[PDB]
Amino acid sequence: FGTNGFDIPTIAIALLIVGVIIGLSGLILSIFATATASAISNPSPGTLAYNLTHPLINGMVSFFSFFPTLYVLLGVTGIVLIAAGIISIIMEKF
Amino acid sequence: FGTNGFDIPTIAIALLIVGVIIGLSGLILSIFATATASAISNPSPGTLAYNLTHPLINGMVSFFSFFPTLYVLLGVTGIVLIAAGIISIIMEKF
Amino acid sequence: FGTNGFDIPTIAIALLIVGVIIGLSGLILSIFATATASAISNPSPGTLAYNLTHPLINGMVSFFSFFPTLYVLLGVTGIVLIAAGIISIIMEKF
Amino acid sequence: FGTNGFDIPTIAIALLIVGVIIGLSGLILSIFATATASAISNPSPGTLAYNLTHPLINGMVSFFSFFPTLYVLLGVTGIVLIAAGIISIIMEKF
Amino acid sequence: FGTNGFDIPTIAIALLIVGVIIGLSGLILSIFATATASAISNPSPGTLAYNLTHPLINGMVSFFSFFPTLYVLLGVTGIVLIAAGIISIIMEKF
Amino acid sequence: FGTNGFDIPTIAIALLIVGVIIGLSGLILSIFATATASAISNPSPGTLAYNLTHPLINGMVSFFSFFPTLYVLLGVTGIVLIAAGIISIIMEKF
Amino acid sequence: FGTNGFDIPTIAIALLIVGVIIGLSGLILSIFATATASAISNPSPGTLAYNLTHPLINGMVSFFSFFPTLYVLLGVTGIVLIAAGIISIIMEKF
Repeated sequence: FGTNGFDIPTIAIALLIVGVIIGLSGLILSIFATATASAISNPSPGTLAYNLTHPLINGMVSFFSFFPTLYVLLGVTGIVLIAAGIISIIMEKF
Repeated sequence: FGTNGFDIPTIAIALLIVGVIIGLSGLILSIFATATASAISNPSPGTLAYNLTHPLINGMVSFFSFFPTLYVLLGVTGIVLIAAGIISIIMEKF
Repeated sequence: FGTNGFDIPTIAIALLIVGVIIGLSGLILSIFATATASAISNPSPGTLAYNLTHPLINGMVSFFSFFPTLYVLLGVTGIVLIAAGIISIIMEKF
Repeated sequence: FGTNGFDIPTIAIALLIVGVIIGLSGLILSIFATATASAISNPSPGTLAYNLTHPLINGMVSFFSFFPTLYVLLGVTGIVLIAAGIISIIMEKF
Repeated sequence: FGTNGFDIPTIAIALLIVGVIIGLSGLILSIFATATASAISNPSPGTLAYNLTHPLINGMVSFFSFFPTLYVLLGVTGIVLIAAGIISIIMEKF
Repeated sequence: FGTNGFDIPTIAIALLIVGVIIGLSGLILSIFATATASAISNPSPGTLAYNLTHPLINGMVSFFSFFPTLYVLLGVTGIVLIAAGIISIIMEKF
Repeated sequence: FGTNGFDIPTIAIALLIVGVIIGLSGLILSIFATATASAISNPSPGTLAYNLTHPLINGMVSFFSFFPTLYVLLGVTGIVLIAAGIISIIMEKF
């Protein structure tokens, strides 16, 4: 069901794949992050270990705040692909 | 039953395929998402794990809100295909 | 699901990998730094050992303060990659 | 009764096997865990043996709380397999 | 009685086989589950054995609740097979 | 019941094995640690034997506090394995 | 009366054998246990012999409470065997 490489079943299967992979990503990362939170302690506000450890957790927080927009762009990509498929169909189907 | 590659039985079979695949997609994703929801807990509003985990679930929500329009476009594609078939029939059938 | 090398599943898997690796980095470094903090003592403010040891801990502090911006840039890189993928799709998909 | 490797009798037999194995797993683990609970005592809240033993039982509890989601995913897998079988039948049966 | 591989007697025999296998599955699993229920006891709501054992029975319950939809899909498969047979007959019988 | 090496019965048997081994580990270590606690005495807070013995018990305590996170990671590993199996099934089952 | 190794007379004879052996087991064990009960006395609740002897009778009680489920599983096995025989008959008898 298509013209050259645009196959609606193929597209649906691909969407299947990305959705399940993303669900698993969220699952694994949340579970692992829970363990991370459990492991690290809070030594003191101003002792040596604080100086040694604080920037690391800051970098953690930063990267994880970067994740959402990555996901948003990844989602946006599919609309572009489906649109290109539609236009390619229209161009030479007539 | 057609002219070159437009076969009404073929079209019906293809519609069959996309419909069943989409039903299965919804089924699997809903079932898996239920497990995801069960797995992740709500630690606290402001502790370390919250900072570590909140953006992930935000990205989850965003992508899943992106799904519907993808499905709508996928559905729209078939009307275009059937239309092109009709026009191609008309062009050289007379 | 892509054109030449841009595969949304591949991208999601890669994000998976970087996230888990970074979580483990934070975990290991925090745990090891706790041991470092435990090991070194505070001899005195002005004796020989102080002269011998203070610059080392200063260098420690400096490098660990350098980490966060490294992480921020690493996070920024992915948006660039996804953007290039989008543009490459658009260029020849039409 | 099938096309290439999808055999409904084979599937039913496989389900048989997983179900009985899982029942036996629950049986054996529960019985053994009862013996474990009987064996270990509660020395005191703060003596040496408490320091020596508490983290072990904590790890026990953690792993056993990890079991349920493992089982849930294992169960989910079969729906995926049956779905793939259905789709494979449909693809070339017509 | 057929064209290439679609034989109504063969189909009836296959249905025979799946039905009897499924009946036996239900029989064996119910009988074994009765023994499982008899074996495991209820120690206490909050003691060590409870922590040690509860997630296992939870996983049991989950998987067994997953069974029904597996059976439903397995049943659905046969209608698809018979339909494909009918269509294949019609295609080249005329 | 699988595609290449992913076998649900095999997975269940493996889970069986890890669970029983971990239960036995907890059992043996707790029993042995009880004997350790019984054997060592508390000489005095400041005599020679105290200087000679205290760091050893400190190292004991440290390592045993390290155990729990080891167990947590070990548990996390299985979810990853089952996920990879699911994705591998999905990739070429369609 | 069978196909390859499934012989209803053979099965009946085997059932004969297991039943009589189990009856004799119960007989001998009950008779011997009566003698055991007669032999051992009850010295006192707290004297030396009590410390020396109580765990032994506890182990006796435990093992004998383990017997019933062993018997139940042994009984379950025969239904499985007869079922496999039925299915094997059906498979190639047609």
